[PDB]
Amino acid sequence: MGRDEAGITGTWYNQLGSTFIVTAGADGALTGTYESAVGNAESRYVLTGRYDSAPATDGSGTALGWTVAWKNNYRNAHSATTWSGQYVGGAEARINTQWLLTSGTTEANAWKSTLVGHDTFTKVK
Amino acid sequence: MGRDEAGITGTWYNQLGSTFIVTAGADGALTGTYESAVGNAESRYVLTGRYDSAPATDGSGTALGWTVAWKNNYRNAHSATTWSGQYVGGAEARINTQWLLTSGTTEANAWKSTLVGHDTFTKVK
Amino acid sequence: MGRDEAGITGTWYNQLGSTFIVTAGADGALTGTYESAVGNAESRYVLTGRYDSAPATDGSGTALGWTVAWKNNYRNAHSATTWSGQYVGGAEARINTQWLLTSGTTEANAWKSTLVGHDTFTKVK
Amino acid sequence: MGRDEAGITGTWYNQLGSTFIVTAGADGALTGTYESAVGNAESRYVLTGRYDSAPATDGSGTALGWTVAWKNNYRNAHSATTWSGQYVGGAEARINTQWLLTSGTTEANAWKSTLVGHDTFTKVK
Ligand SMILES: O=C(CCCC[C@@H]1SC[C@@H]2NC(=O)N[C@@H]21)NCCCN(CCc1ccccn1)CCc1ccccn1
Ligand SMILES: O=C(CCCC[C@@H]1SC[C@@H]2NC(=O)N[C@@H]21)NCCCN(CCc1ccccn1)CCc1ccccn1
Ligand SMILES: O=C(CCCC[C@@H]1SC[C@@H]2NC(=O)N[C@@H]21)NCCCN(CCc1ccccn1)CCc1ccccn1
Ligand SMILES: O=C(CCCC[C@@H]1SC[C@@H]2NC(=O)N[C@@H]21)NCCCN(CCc1ccccn1)CCc1ccccn1
Ligand SMILES: [Cu+2]
Ligand SMILES: [Cu+2]
Ligand SMILES: [Cu+2]
Ligand SMILES: [Cu+2]
Ligand SMILES: [Cu+2]
Ligand SMILES: [Cu+2]
Ligand SMILES: [Cu+2]
Ligand SMILES: [Cu+2]
Repeated sequence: MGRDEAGITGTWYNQLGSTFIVTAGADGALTGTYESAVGNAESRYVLTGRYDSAPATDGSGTALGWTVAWKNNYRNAHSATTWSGQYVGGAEARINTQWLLTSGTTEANAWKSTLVGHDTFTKVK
Repeated sequence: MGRDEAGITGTWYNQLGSTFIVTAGADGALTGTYESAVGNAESRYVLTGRYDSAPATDGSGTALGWTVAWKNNYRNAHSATTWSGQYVGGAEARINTQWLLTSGTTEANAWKSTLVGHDTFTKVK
Repeated sequence: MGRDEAGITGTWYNQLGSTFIVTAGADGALTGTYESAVGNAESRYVLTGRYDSAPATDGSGTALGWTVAWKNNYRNAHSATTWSGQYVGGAEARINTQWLLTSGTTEANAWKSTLVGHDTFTKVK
Repeated sequence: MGRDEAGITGTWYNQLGSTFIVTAGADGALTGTYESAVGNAESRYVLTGRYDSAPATDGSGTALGWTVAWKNNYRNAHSATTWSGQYVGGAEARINTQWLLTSGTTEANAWKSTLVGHDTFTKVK
């Protein structure tokens, strides 16, 4: 199994009130659903990603990332967000991320296609 | 099937000489392998992502993203890259991306954990 | 004078323990010094930037940005950081930023030239 | 004088057709005007920044950054862009940048306050 397979698997909440439900596979797979508290989004969206299943043992975090395309049976916001970050274990486990949200645009509007931000996920709240 | 399922599926090359091999699913899934021409990487790595399988019909691109965790049977660079961008069809199809590469770090080094960059993928070269 | 000229001018501290000393001009100028608690840096470095001297009056923040080139009389880290963000007034005034740190590189290493991160500045601590 | 003071000073054009007019000071100062071909912008805006006035001599680029607040006598877009990048000399001199465009927002909209992108500047076109 992945070193932090058990630590990552479960339900996570970020500072916006969004909910990230993920299962970590022994190989490095991440699968689950994402529910955003903000934006052009309703209910759950499929997510898939990857994590380092054998991280360093020197106190470093565990690198990971995942993607949501903002289309489900209710809405399509013609956009995708990728979160890139690291999982930090301990009494107050966290996933610290930065993210890129690209919207499909015309070529004329490509310069304003991508938002950047940062989300911190915790196991409570 | 996804509107650009056929357009996205296949082999892609970026400006660094890296190779991105992907299969787009009818639902929005992306699966494949990534081979980086630079960095602490050798051979192919698993990737997984998502794309908008029903994009706008007004000339906008198709939003997508995917993740590579840089661990395979040869190396582990304790890091993950996510690419966020859009697919643009036509005679010269392109996937235009920006990316975030997060390395697992100690808490003291978290401020320098994440590189940002941009890759353009084409079907030739 | 700028609407938040008085609110921005002064000494600010971020979550790393760095110190940002700035004077806002009536026109939109920002001038001052930056002292980083981390990285290849010692003592104060010149900074210069710009802010919106007539922001919206609807409760929106005040957009601003500034640059430090990491050369002073003690060290040269061959790099520059730009912070882009917004000033938020009130009892707990804050400057919320994201930043890009580019190092001079060879062309072969340009893909790993730029770190991205986020700093929050407060008037205390 | 700065090692690339003469190389940086002058008029630069990016891929959008915007015009960047800058003077590099011997100390590391950058001053000038920016005219954007896209967005909520008309005519010239003040810019100020910093560059490494004594870069490495090993073939590395020269790190630099600058800021524009998008207010002038014609318009105010309540936003600021910072470009962070490096100057590369030679027959085809370039300034390769990534940028962050933050708009003043309410706290509820802060998650969508910042665009990210990349501009390449050349001395022709
Ligand atoms: O909301 C979405 C899907 C939801 C995205 C939620 C984000 S993921 C990062 C973060 N962490 C989180 O938990 N939740 C947020 N996708 C289109 C994102 C359109 N713009 C902004 C929102 C909006 C809502 C309605 C109408 C127009 N926009 C993108 C910014 C932009 C740039 C240029 C022109 C227009 N818009
Ligand atoms: O190379 C990797 C895996 C390969 C990543 C390849 C990138 S994906 C984005 C881009 N598009 C592409 O096709 N290919 C590149 N992951 C660790 C990335 C360590 N640093 C830089 C490289 C390195 C190689 C050897 C020793 C040290 N580093 C990250 C930057 C950093 C910050 C602070 C301290 C140290 N390093
Ligand atoms: O430290 C600096 C100057 C200090 C920068 C301080 C940052 S500004 C953003 C943040 N907010 C803050 O208050 N403080 C920090 N500039 C070179 C930054 C070299 N790398 C990482 C540090 C380092 C220290 C010693 C030896 C090597 N690196 C950049 C990452 C990288 C990528 C690839 C290869 C190598 N390094
Ligand atoms: O245009 C501006 C000023 C011009 C900025 C020009 C950019 S600098 C980076 C790049 N290189 C360049 O040479 N030129 C461009 N500042 C507000 C930028 C508002 N949004 C997008 C544009 C817009 C125009 C009219 C009405 C609404 N927007 C920001 C994206 C966003 C996110 C969420 C909600 C709404 N908008
Ligand atoms: Cu190891
Ligand atoms: Cu806008
Ligand atoms: Cu639609
Ligand atoms: Cu370094
Ligand atoms: Cu206004
Ligand atoms: Cu490295
Ligand atoms: Cu040197
Ligand atoms: Cu929008």
